[PDB]
Amino acid sequence: NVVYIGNKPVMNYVLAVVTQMNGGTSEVILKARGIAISRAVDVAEIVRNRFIPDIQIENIDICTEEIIGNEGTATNVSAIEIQLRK
Amino acid sequence: NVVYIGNKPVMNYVLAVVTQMNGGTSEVILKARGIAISRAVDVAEIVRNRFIPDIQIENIDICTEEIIGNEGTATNVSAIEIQLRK
Repeated sequence: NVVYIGNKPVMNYVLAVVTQMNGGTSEVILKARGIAISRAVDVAEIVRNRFIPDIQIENIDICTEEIIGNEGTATNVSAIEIQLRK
Repeated sequence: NVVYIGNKPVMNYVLAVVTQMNGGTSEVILKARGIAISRAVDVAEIVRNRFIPDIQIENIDICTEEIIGNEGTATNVSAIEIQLRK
């Protein structure tokens, strides 16, 4: 389950998800922070639109998390969680 | 009561939202496509965390919109919808 979207190409994450669900896994949750947020929405839509029609988007949550940014100091980021179920 | 979120500074949008919701309008829909998706979630979080603690996130939808270029070029863009309510 749980697939963290980062700075790798969207397709890499799309392939991760798909492999997992073709392999039998029923649920994956996409997690992303900040700028990767739009890329997580991208992974969800591509997987549904091109690979696993059937896939249900169960529940989407957003929150705020705290991380230490590139400058060395604490900072708050938006985050998203997308529950995929086949 | 629908706000389109693009590439303007985040606070521009936050302003528009808060003003509206404090001055009556009890429901508002955030909408964005592509990378603005990130800005859109930020706006929501900044509102719910900094300005109107009470606010409720009614519903988040995602989908793919298709747009046509001047020349005929069809593009699939990811898109999001965030319903807020006080």
